Amino acid sequence: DLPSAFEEKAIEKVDDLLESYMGIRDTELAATMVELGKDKRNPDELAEALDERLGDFAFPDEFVFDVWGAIGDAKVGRY
Repeated sequence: DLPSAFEEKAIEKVDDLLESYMGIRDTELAATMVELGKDKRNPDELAEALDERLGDFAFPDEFVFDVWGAIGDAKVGRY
């Protein structure tokens, strides 16, 4: 339950990207990296954040950039 379109679409899209790239999904994990990218205004830092905290997963740059993109879209209101 989040009363913001940003988080909803971003979690949604990260979840989409997860099934697309990894072939698995974890909408909670998605929310985690969304919460991180909500704070992060830098793709570079998003990558670092993912590597540092969620380095247990292997994130391709493509995925990170798409996650950044989706979060970015939602945080600018690009729907």
